[PDB]
Amino acid sequence: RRGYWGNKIGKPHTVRCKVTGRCGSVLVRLIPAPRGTGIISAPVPKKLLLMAGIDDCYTSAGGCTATLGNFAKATFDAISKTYSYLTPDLWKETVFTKSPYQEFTDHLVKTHT
RNA sequence: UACCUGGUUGAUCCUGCCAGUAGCAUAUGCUUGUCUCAAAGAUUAAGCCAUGCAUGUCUAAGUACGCACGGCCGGUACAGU
Repeated sequence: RRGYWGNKIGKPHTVRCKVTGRCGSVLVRLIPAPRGTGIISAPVPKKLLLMAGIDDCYTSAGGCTATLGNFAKATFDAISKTYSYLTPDLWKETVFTKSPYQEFTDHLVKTHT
């Protein structure tokens, strides 16, 4: 989930909110950034964030980032939390639409599992 | 540009320092066409010093008998310089 800096002009360029993600003494602090600053990070998370389409970000690390297996999994952990972070936009209540499992069950009553 | 990478082990995750990285100002090595700007015996010995120079000054208007120059003849405030 991508978001904006402090104002709108369409097409989100950065992270919605300031989030973290930890994997066994490594953590990352993805901080939002204004347009055109580029991704300011180490080489390892610069891969992931660039592929994500998050084109602007400030970061900072803490702990042993030498063992990169932790470092990248902790980045990926942070990138997950974006839709698991509650924002005032999402406060309006969902309509609880029926599941595809329910509606399309008619074709699956043959022998299908 | 709010950034990290290598090194303790058979292998893994930490703690931790060492090394790598960029700027700045002094010395030094090697090299060097053209253009502008210019810091420069402070670091150490506020150690010691040859020679040369670096503070003098007169307007119509303080004092002109320089045997100076000049004079158009002088002085009688008395010339001009």
